[PDB]
Amino acid sequence: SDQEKRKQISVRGLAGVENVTELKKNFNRHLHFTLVKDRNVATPRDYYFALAHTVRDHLVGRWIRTQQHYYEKDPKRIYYLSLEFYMGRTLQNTMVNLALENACDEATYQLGLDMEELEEIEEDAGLGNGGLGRLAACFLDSMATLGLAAYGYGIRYEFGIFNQKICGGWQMEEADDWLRYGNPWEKARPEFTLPVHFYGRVEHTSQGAKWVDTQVVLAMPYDTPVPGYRNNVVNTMRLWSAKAPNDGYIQAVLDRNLAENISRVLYPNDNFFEGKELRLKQEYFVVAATLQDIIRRFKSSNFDAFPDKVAIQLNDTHPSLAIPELMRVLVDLERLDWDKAWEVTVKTCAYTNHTVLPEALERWPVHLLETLLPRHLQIIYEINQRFLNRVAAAFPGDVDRLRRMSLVEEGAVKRINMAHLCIAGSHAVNGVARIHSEILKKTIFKDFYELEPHKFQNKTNGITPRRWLVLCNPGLAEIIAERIGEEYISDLDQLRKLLSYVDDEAFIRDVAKVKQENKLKFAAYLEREYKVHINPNSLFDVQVKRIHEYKRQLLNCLHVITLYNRIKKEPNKFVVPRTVMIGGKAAPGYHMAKMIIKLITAIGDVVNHDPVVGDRLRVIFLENYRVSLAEKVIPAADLSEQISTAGTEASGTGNMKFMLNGALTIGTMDGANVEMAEEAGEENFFIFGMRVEDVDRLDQRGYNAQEYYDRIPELRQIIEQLSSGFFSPKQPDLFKDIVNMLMHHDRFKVFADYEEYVKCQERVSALYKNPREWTRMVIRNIATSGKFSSDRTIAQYAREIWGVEPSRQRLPAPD
Amino acid sequence: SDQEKRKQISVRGLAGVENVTELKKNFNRHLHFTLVKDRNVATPRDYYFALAHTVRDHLVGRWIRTQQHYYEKDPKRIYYLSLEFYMGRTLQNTMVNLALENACDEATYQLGLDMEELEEIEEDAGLGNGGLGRLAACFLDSMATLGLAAYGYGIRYEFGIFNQKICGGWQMEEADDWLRYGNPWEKARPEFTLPVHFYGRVEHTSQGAKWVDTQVVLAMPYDTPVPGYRNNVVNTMRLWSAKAPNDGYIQAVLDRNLAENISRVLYPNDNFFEGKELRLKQEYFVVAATLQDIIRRFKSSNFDAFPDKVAIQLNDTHPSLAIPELMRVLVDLERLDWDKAWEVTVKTCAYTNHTVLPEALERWPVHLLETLLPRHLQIIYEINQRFLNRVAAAFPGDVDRLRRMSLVEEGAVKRINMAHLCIAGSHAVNGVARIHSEILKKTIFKDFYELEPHKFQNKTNGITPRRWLVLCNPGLAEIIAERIGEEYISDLDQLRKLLSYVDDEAFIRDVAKVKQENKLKFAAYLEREYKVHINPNSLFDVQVKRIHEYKRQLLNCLHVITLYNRIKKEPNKFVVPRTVMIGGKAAPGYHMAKMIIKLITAIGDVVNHDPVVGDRLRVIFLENYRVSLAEKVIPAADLSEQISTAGTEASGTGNMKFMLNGALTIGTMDGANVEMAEEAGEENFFIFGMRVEDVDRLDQRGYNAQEYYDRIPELRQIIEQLSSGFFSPKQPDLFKDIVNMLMHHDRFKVFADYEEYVKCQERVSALYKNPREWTRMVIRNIATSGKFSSDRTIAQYAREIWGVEPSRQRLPAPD
Ligand SMILES: O=C(N[C@@H](Cc1ccc(F)cc1)C(=O)N1CCC(O)CC1)c1cc2cc(Cl)ccc2[nH]1
Ligand SMILES: O=C(N[C@@H](Cc1ccc(F)cc1)C(=O)N1CCC(O)CC1)c1cc2cc(Cl)ccc2[nH]1
Ligand SMILES: *Cc1c(COP(=O)(O)O)cnc(C)c1O
Ligand SMILES: *Cc1c(COP(=O)(O)O)cnc(C)c1O
Ligand SMILES: OC[C@H]1O[C@H](O)[C@H](O)[C@@H](O)[C@@H]1O
Ligand SMILES: OC[C@H]1O[C@H](O)[C@H](O)[C@@H](O)[C@@H]1O
Repeated sequence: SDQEKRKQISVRGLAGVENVTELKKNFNRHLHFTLVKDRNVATPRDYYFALAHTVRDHLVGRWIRTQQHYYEKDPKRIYYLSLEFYMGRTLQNTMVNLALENACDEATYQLGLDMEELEEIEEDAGLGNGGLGRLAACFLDSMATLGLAAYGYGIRYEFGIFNQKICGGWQMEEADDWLRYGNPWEKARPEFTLPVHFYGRVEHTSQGAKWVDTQVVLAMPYDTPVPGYRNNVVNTMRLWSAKAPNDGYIQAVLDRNLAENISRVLYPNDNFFEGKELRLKQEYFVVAATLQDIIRRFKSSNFDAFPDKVAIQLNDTHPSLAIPELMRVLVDLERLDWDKAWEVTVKTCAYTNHTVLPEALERWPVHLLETLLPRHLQIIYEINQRFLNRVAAAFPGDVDRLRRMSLVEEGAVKRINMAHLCIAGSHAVNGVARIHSEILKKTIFKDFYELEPHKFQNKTNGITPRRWLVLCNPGLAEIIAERIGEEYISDLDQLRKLLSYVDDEAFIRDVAKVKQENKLKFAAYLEREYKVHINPNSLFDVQVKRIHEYKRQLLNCLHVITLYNRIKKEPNKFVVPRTVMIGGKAAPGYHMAKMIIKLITAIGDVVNHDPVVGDRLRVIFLENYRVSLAEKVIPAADLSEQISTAGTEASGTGNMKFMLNGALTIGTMDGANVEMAEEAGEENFFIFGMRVEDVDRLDQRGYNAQEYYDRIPELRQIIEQLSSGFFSPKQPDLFKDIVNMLMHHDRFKVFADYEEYVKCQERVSALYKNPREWTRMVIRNIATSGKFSSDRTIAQYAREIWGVEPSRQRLPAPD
Repeated sequence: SDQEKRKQISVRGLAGVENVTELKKNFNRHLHFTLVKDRNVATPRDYYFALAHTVRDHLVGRWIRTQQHYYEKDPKRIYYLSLEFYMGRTLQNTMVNLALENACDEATYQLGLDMEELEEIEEDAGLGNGGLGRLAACFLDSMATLGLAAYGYGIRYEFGIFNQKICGGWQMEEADDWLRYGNPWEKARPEFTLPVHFYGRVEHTSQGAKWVDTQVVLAMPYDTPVPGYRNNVVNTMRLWSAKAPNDGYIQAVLDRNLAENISRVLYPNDNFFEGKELRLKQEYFVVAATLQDIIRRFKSSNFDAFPDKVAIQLNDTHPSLAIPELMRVLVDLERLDWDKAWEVTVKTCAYTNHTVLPEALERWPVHLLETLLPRHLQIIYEINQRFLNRVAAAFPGDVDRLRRMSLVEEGAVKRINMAHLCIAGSHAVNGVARIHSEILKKTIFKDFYELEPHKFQNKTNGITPRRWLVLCNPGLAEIIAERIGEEYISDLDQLRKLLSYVDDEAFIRDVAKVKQENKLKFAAYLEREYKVHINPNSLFDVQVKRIHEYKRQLLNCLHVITLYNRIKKEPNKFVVPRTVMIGGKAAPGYHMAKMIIKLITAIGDVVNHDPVVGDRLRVIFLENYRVSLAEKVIPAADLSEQISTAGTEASGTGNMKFMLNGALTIGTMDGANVEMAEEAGEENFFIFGMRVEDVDRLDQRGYNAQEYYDRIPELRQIIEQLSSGFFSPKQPDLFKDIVNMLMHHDRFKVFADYEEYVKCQERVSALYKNPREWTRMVIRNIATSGKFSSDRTIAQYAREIWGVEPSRQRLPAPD
């Protein structure tokens, strides 16, 4: 067989040029050949798929080319391990990064179809809970845009974050069957399935330890392409799916599902640790399969050069088993000596911390680890012993420090502190905001910082400007481009140039206009899909994020109730109208969080139907908050609420989204809020409340909520209203749990920041009364948000942690 | 929006002409765009998929057109309900019916690929157990070829018939993960999902009965196209998949699998009834979803015309719940009166019986029916009461007949006789071979025949000549075409013309040559994938079918052991060399059937390694017998074994496959064997053993195997060898169960036909010694097999049962 004949098999002239004529042809081809529909039975969903497939074709030509390029060039490869990847919709984002948006628009118009209507049909890819998952998605976009040889590795959950329904004011969870109609963006690779072992036992042979009598679960990869911004670079996100091996009969076949349950559903916990066996299996699963893939890719073009060609970033402690698993492979399978293996491991792994809340920290009981992963538990003990020996050498006689630094936590239930394991086996450990990274060195990891100061870094979070500006706010992106060009899209610092238009009356008018249109649009979307009338001329007060006590949605609730009581007291007095919007999902077993949602809706029940309040105050709970809803509500927001208790929000990222889209911020000196105020100037920020140091003082002396209740009349009245059943007539004591918590067991001191919060809210209302000055402060914000682009964050990881150089060099097009 | 613009959305000029240039282009497009592979990483499996997708495109253009045609013309529609559809591979069959085989061959050659190698990569679609399932597949092909508006409705099992492995001579079952790499021939239709109810209870309202508090399981359809032979007609096979509805949290999501288990696996029972709940659910599932689809299609272009536009064929009693379900819908939902509903039902349904073995008959316990389908059990009782009233009117005072005809079978465990239910609610009941249909009227359904003689018919089975001749035996099809043309392919009766070449020396040489090549090929396939050396010059004695006592593979075993003992007795005597091949799967819990397989391999262990036997005798057990293996071994067979006990094989179809491909038959006067001998002339058939009437005599007086053991020395010796451990040295009494069964509990009288069988086998050996006369008898067989084409069978169903006229009119091509 002449092998020169197989040279015809090329992607050289396939998709055709990116003009309207070829696009319509392919749209048609896909509608008929791919979907087996005709113009008579086709529905809008079918038309949406035909378009997705048409765009996908252009995406694939570049995908194949990018991977060929990396094979030829062999760059250092970056592996981002995360159990979450909150991707959202992919159609629009693909059209924009490939510059096909226009042609697709024209091509769909000539066919008698409306592209915007089609885009709304796409299901959100919700394989994440919130901030942690979305950050991974932003980073993927940025790494592609910066031309890095990066791969995202995670789990392909069959069911992502649940869909939230509100019944009688309460949250109801519904499985998110996001694959029901299929996913055109993923490419299954059954041919690359790998084995993952569980349970079993350890045997010691003359030449080493052997992990035997193990149960096997296969890991099947699904690849999703991730396009960079107009540089023709398409990277890969590989998600693993669990499959049972082929080795009563009927029962035996039905029991296969048991093994496939590993990748069935995403744990809906945000910043909270649940030590369930299934979760541990998910963690080892993603890790074991990923590392095998990494080693084989490494051997296909000894291990001394491993750290030079491989960088493994651990997103939180979820994939922390990668450290002992890498040791297991190198020592048990590759037979390297312990010390060389360890050196390679530390040089390859880096760890990112995302929270300081103690209940969010993973501490796995050893009895669970010894039955499920016996060999890893042995390796962990060894790692521990050698690490503790170093400690003892650096701090002789300090037996207390040894106890505190141990990877093994004593107590009735022995547990492994995964955070300690990550610090010990990583060459770098980073926080996600300046204040958070400092807190890590000053508090929780102080002992580790003293032993190895060089390991601790900071990498302030960011968001991608493509999805969080160009995509969700085309109007804003339009008027900004009409003055400074399109170069900011991949270089956000250029937004700085906008400071020269702070005084231009044309610009001021435009910014205010884009926002009004965004608000008009959002108000329409609300009446259409959730029938209710909000006044588009009111101030849009928005707080959207996962429901959590530390995020203090309750502090927000206290404010709106204060506003209501005020109006009722002096009904004929003028107040700046407000539409307070709060949305977010609560973890299913988080009782307090679910009670907070009920409180929010109970408040709206009273406020929204009080005739004397009128159109002056509306409280709305946005149900099913997700990436696609964030893209709608954020560009329409005037005020962004970032009011977590100082020292609790590691960074936050939603705050940055609001800053980039023309909303002013009211928040505490927490996480990235500190750096945002720093960039825009504290005078262009609505800061309030305790600083981290004040919180420490209060803690030292003791928090007594009663003091505030006794000293603040307005607060007393609110609490009295809550306990009396004012907001729950048929059930007088429905909120007894919330009240009791605020009064006697509030770890986040809501009452302590109440007074400052309200006063601050008053200044917000004062400034909104003056349109031109409000819009001018907004411009001072948008103009200095450049530092919060994920491209900046990634550039820093690359250079300071991974040892690779970014690049905006575009690759050639398929043809 | 101008709706005239949407006229551009057409299949009018898509696939391009069927020439080599366009095919290569599409092959390439699919390899890259569809599979995301390039010529560097692509494997033969990838190349196979690129080709399948290329061929699929041509198949889809016609599919859309055919369905448009039926919409416009609105023919009477035929619905074939079956729980099995043994389809086998689809690539080659599609290329042949579309006449693309050649272009595909040339196009793949110019790309440096070999098409035959690619075809072998396709997985068999094994959604059937054997004869019953394969008949449904043959019928689908025939109905399409005869231009009937027919739809096959079944279940999309995730795992079909298990893969058979032989370990130490024993059968081992391995799940058949046939969807692992995907199925390019199916088109999922999530948009057409329908609800199916289970359990619940019946409430009586003033206006009727209501089935309430039911558990719901969704039914998602997957469509597979079925192309007719070169007539551009593409029909549909719709298979249902079970999906849970979207309404601890983690556990709740994991428990969804419970509902999806309904379509997880095919029960591997052939001609045997297992009353398990899961199986009953599968039966109602396919029925409830199918009938809903049928009603909606009916209303989209009152019920008095239902029987004029709808025909529902029940393949065995598996889908028998269609009768009470149709009544439930018409009476409970559509609110028709009982009598009108009943008339419509009987006029719409027809039932086909496939076996008389009592243990194969479905008799569901009422306690299972009342808890799972309470409303259907009520309807069944009502049907029963009104049917029994008719009986009482026609045969006054005959209380015994009333007991025998009842749909409800008394006893400790009350049961519903589904066969009786089908006869009562169908306008037609048919057997599958002349002798079988007569047995139905004479024995098991005698009471029903006496009440309604007009209901009973016969429809002798057939096989499709496309797959069973053109596809598997191109050489034979070639030489046949070179003398009489290609018109026989869709008109098998024309094979008759071949009787004029019985004396032509050229033809005789050719037929013998095609067979030798087929044998040479099969011998090569055996050494390559199952390393073992058979002599291609020996007589190929083949018996392939499911292992069953009534099929008497044991009678075959007795013969080969006799042959072995004979050789050993007179080693230097000449015998016609033979390669005895036996293959087939045994149901997992069928102990005796699994013991028979072990016996067969034990026999080969001794015979195949006896140096004095040499190349004169080889016993081979063909593992994992399936549709694709049948296509290989059948064309290479010389002698076809169809030796079931007279009166037990309803028809058989494998017998017809062997007849069409040049093998002579040695069998009993059973099932279709009777009609085959009738067509070829009994002198061209090797018939032997008891006739049905002889079996009855023996039964009347009593079967005593000892008599034969006492009177036949050769038989004694065999039994003595078996009990002594001659064939099982390390385990002397391993076959004690088989021996005991043959001696004291043989329901199929193996010993009674032993003597006649051996004598007959001797005549087979005598004729093979004379090549020219052997080949001339073969020609007399091939030439009269025309009557056994499924096109003939379907034509008869259409005209005599469905009321529709066949047609070979070709539809226009897509363009
Ligand atoms: O899914 C894709 N192609 C099909 C091509 C296809 C379709 C049916 C089939 F049977 C085999 C292959 C496929 O490989 N899978 C379909 C689902 C199946 O279970 C596994 C394979 C796909 C191509 C592609 C290109 C890009 Cl750029 C992005 C996502 C993509 N997905
Ligand atoms: O499978 C086909 N097309 C894809 C086209 C496609 C691919 C990916 C996707 F997300 C949506 C649609 C599809 O509709 N399914 C893929 C698997 C998914 O789970 C359900 C839909 C298909 C077209 C076709 C035409 C013919 Cl003639 C025969 C079989 C066929 N199958
Ligand atoms: C950005 C984002 C988050 C993170 O928001 P924070 O306010 O930082 O907690 C959570 N959910 C969604 C859907 C997001 O888009
Ligand atoms: C034709 C066929 C059958 C039916 O064979 P019989 O000898 O009639 O029992 C069974 N299995 C397969 C794979 C077939 O092709
Ligand atoms: O690091 C991304 C996100 O991780 C977690 O969600 C933290 O709670 C949040 O502060 C941070 O912004
Ligand atoms: O009807 C098709 C087939 O059904 C069953 O398998 C019967 O056992 C067989 O005799 C018949 O040929």
